[PDB]
Amino acid sequence: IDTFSRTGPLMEAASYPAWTQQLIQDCSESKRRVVEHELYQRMRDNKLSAKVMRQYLIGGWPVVEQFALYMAQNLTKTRFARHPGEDMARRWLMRNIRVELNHADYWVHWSRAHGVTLEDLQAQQVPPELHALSHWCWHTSSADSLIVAIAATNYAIEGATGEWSALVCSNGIYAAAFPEEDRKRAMKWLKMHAQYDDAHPWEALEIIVTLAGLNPTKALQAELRQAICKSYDYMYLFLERCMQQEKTAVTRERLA
Amino acid sequence: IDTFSRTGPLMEAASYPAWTQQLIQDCSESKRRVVEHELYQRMRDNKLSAKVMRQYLIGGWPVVEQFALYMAQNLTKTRFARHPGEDMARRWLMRNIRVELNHADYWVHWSRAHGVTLEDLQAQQVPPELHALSHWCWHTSSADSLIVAIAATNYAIEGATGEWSALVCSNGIYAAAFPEEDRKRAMKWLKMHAQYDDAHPWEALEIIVTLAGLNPTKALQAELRQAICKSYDYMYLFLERCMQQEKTAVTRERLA
Ligand SMILES: [Fe+3]
Ligand SMILES: [Fe+3]
Repeated sequence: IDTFSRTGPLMEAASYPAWTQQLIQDCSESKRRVVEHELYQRMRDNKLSAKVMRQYLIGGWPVVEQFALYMAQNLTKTRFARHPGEDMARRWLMRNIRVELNHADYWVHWSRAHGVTLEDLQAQQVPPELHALSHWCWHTSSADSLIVAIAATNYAIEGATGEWSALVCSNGIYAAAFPEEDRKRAMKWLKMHAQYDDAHPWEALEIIVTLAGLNPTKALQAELRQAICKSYDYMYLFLERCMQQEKTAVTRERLA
Repeated sequence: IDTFSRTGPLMEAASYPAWTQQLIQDCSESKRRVVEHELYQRMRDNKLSAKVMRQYLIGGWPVVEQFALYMAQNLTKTRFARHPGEDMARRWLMRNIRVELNHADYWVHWSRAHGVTLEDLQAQQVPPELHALSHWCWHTSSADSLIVAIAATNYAIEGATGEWSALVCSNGIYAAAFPEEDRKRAMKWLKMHAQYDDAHPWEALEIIVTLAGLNPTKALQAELRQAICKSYDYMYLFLERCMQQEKTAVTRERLA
């Protein structure tokens, strides 16, 4: 039968099959170097240059803006009661498209708190390293099977985002640095992803496991692993590019 | 500027521009012959043959099943803050995809109350006249602009469905004919579309008007009119085919 039904708690890796725990293990270094990135330890501490913060906010906009579109494209692949896990996916995507309703507006507000306008977001004047993640996300959402594109997006990106957003919010410095009257509106995107988002990536994982079952082929497993690590590696490419600019910007001002 | 902002109540035609009132007028006969169809006056009265009810339920399944997919495909066309009406559309589609969450399950339950199984729904053994509407809906959702495909679906179909569902429920006969213990579950799809759905088609219309503005080209107007009437005409083709079978089925039993 090969059919998966979770018994243990949603949030624990041990509630899933061995192949799923292996997938988590094989992806863990790719994830760690994003979710512990120096860029985020700096952001947490209010250290980032104006130039880099602006690049970060412009750069990350398209994935945010397009996020419910990735989901829409995956929902479009589904057919009612056709395969195990496919109904769960369809329902989940229908619920979670709505959960994204205001998230783009919250990014616009975060951005504005750093002097980045809607016009600047739309203009997308940032280096190409910063756009690669959105292109990959559209590509897999458009062309890959649902299970792979959900893994790339709702598992990989959302999971990483919950963790880096929490790191940014973890010691109160970044938030206290905003004036009080501006803070709630500026911090809203981060608080929504740092606090409220815990179960989401695990719900996506459970769907992916239900789709794949207890014994997926090695090839399917490799496809999931590669798609997940692609998402993490594009986040890492974006962060590395930002830090190279940070190092330049800060150096110029030390020497001046 | 050409920009539309509604002042009057949502539900009244007079709250919209002249071209929109004209569009309603030009489509009204196409709509009437669906929403007043003899098939529905019969269904209201519990008159339909078993054969036709079964064809109706199998036949109407794909549009129901696929409905949130049509919306998904239109959401995929949208871009944030790019054109007047486009944000309204994006938000609306994000909210309304969730509203459809259980509607397919409710159709499956309605169907089962008439002895039609999930297997029968999936098998789609009905005449080709009954499938044309789903093909058109996918086609416009896949290939036409958002404004046209929303008009074809969320305006035309949902509006017609609110009215025919209300006619079916309007005198209590159809519902009282179900045994009491089965009735709630059997009637749920109909009650959700006959009662709760009033504002939806008018919300879709308002979006379409905001997108088109106060002065759309004649060509855009004709495109909307043709797409709306295509949806109504495919509903009519489906109903006419059902009634031809009804007339045969009932005649055979009168003569026997
Ligand atoms: Fe979000
Ligand atoms: Fe519905």
